[PDB]
Amino acid sequence: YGTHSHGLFKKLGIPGPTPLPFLGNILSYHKGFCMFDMECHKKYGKVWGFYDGQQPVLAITDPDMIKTVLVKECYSVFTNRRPFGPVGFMKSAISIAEDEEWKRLRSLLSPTFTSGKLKEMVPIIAQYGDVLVRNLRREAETGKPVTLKDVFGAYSMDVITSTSFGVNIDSLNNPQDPFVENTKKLLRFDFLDPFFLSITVFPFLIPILEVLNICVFPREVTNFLRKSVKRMKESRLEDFLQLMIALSDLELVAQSIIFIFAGYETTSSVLSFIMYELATHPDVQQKLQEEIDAVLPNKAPPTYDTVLQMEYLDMVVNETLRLFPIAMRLERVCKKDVEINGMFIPKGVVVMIPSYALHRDPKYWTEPEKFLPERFSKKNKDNIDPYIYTPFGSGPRNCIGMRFALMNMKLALIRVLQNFSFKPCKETQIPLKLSLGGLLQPEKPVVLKVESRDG
Ligand code: HEM
Ligand SMILES: CC(C)(C(=O)c1cccnc1)c1cccnc1
Repeated sequence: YGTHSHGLFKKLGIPGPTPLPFLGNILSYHKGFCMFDMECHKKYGKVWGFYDGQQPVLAITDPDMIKTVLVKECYSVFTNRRPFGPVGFMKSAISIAEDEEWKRLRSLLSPTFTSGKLKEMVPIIAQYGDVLVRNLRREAETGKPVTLKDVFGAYSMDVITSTSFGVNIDSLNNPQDPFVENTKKLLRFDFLDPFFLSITVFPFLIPILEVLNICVFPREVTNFLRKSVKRMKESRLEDFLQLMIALSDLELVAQSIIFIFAGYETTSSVLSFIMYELATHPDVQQKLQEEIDAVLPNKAPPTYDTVLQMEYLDMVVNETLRLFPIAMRLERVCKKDVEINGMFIPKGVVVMIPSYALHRDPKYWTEPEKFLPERFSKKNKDNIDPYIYTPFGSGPRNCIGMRFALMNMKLALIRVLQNFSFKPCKETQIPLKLSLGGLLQPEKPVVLKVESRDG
């Protein structure tokens, strides 16, 4: 048949686009995720409904409901995310753990992310602020446009190794065949490439793949890491890794893989967006570059706290994310039958939350296409609704590495700005771009001219 749930958002009354027999609505994804989420916002109003193959997906918007699913019933009903491809042992990674397994793993690794262990960690990261700048000499010193994610990938990689395991290398070009090479390969998934597009229409295909040990995390890489943490529990007997020292032994390898997975590519992608918004906005760059020099007496190493008080930095961050919430949705699975401010939702239904849309809904933002931080200064800062600006989600299952991500990103900008300036040039294609893949990302990679500030 192929149309199981296709008559749920007529009969229950929710509006929406109308499915084809086996595909449902996936053909809308040629725009990518965002655009379909917008277009439907305009169209079917404040709540709507659609089918990813025959998985029925319900969008929401009113913050009151958002909160009731994202914070409130959160343990009761609405705890797991949607399952995806064959996951194998990464089944026990915290982002993919469900229900009580998740509750266990959460409050356990929470301690690992407490500020404290973070300020304990900043010195390590600072270290790769210098390394990043030294090797950005030889991109400027060679006066040729500069591909940013190439330089920020190595920075993430460098910070990802050290914080996660201890291994302290300058992958940043240079020693680029140790260990860099597995991590280099842990790339975020494109849920619009033909593999997952298949699996969505063919959910029954997943258990099949399960058996053939086919797994969505490249086994080459998982094997390697699984034996690297082997090597180390041992060696050390005579850092997130050590930090984790019931929590299972071979569960630890799942988390630390996931910590790399989430951290590596998102950090370098956001970072290079920021440096896109400080070209053709040298006016923001200035307020910041100056803001910096004032907190950091002409070149001075950033500290944990020098960071937290730089809240024009903190402003450029938040607005950059406003535009580019890398997880263009938060998405939660309805445990069971439940009603949420008069709207009722049946078991097995995906409750979705169009973050990137919301983050441009002319209702909570104005001239909402504009890069302009002053939304995030006090006087604008705290009028806008927490369940609308959700770039790390909200409620128990938010980004457990939020502060860390933010710490580490700022930490990088400071050392960068406080030495350099970033202006357009050839290929710095000024419109903006934006992939029609299922990853939120440029399309053409952002490349800039980088002129040294006296050096
Ligand atoms: C670039 C900055 C980052 C962004 C925007 C981001 C975004 C997110 C979002 C939106 C979620 C889901 C939130 C929700 O369901 O409400 C999430 C979950 C998660 N993030 Fe991040 N993340 C970032 C950096 C990091 C890094 C550095 C780590 C390293 C530990 C990390 C680890 C995780 C984990 C483990 C989860 C799932 C935890 C759970 O589901 O209980 N993230 N992230
Ligand atoms: C993939 C992962 C782990 C994640 O849990 C996630 C990402 C987007 C939406 N929902 C969940 C993630 C990805 C990027 C940053 N943090 C976490």
